[PDB]
Amino acid sequence: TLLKHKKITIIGAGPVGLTMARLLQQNGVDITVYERDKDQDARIFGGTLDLHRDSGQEAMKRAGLLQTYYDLALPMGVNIVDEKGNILTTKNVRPENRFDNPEINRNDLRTILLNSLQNDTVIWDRKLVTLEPDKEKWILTFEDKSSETADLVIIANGGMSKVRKFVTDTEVEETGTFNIQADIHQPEVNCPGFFQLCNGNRLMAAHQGNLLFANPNNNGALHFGISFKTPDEWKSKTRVDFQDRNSVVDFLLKKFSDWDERYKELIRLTSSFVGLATRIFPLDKSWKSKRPLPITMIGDAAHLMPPFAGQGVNSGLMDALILSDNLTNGKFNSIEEAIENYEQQMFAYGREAQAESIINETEMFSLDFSF
Ligand SMILES: Cc1cc2nc3c(=O)[nH]c(=O)nc-3n(C[C@H](O)[C@H](O)[C@H](O)COP(=O)(O)OP(=O)(O)OC[C@H]3O[C@@H](n4cnc5c(N)ncnc54)[C@H](O)[C@@H]3O)c2cc1C
Repeated sequence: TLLKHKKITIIGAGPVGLTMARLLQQNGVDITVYERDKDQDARIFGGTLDLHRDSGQEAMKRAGLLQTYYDLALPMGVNIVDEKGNILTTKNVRPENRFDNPEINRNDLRTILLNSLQNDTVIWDRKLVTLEPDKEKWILTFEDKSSETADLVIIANGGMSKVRKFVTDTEVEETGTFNIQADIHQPEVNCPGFFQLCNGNRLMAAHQGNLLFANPNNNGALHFGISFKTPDEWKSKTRVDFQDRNSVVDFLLKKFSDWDERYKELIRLTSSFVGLATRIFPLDKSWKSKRPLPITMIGDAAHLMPPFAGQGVNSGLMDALILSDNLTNGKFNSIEEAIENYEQQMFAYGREAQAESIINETEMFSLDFSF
């Protein structure tokens, strides 16, 4: 009854926003999702996601999508490999644990979520630019100069959201590490040396402060990421131009001088690199207790943190579960109280996850680290 005759708008059709949409809409709420991506066919760059039983999988179950997730997810082994290609540990998958946290492609996840929504729930090509309250409703203005209205706004548009003002003025901060990601499509053909070294398992390696993570089978592509402490020179002078492949390759081949040729080949064979400083949206300061209209935040928009904890999507999916529950479970007598309780709970597990992620980051990039 809280949401009677209420138009709810979710900003962002990432995993968290689509899951929030589903959890509300299945209860007959009036939901719209605004997504900047041009259309549903847009390729989502990055690695695979794994849903944990007590958070992400619980959200999928509550949404009716757990078996669909299992159908499309792949259980993956993991090898810890030294810089010379020697496997130090092979942690293959046990049929016992195949459903513990199988890896799902990000586009596959978006599709099962989209398929669970009514048609035309997501409005594509809508990059929200301004969000200001008018009367008792929010005014949403998009890059394409269109405008829309809503009674409640849930911000789920990622860690770099520019529309957080009415919730908090806290700013994103860099943590001191940097990540470079890329894909090699059809790796069996195009990087056979490294693909064979992976041996059908995810690969992790750490050397001289440089971490390499790779997944040889993300829907026909090998995805890899190289992470390190941000060079201090970058702080003032830019040394690597991430629009110039050859600039990136020259830097990485320098860093990877001591590594086996199969790793150097992987770098030489990548057509395009994506470089990003690790960031956090810290939960140190409380959010604003006075807001002009109902608004809150979920996912990375709420608690962006370094991904080396394996945290990330599962916290966001718990946000959607708790916020959706609060809004539909009859326990609260206003939207504001339902939101405030959600934020209370999220700050709790969010602060915990952020603290673990910073510890792990400090440990993983120390020169003594060994997995
Ligand atoms: C290098 C790296 C590796 C990671 N690895 C993992 C991992 O292994 N496991 C894990 O669980 N997590 C991982 N994470 C984190 C995980 O990807 C995020 O937690 C997760 O994607 C957050 O989902 P979200 O829906 O909050 O935001 P996002 O996935 O960022 O989705 C936000 C959506 O909003 C859209 N959007 C943005 N701005 C606007 C706008 N103005 N208007 C409209 N729409 C907009 C975006 O296009 C996008 O669709 C990793 C993160 C990084 C950076």
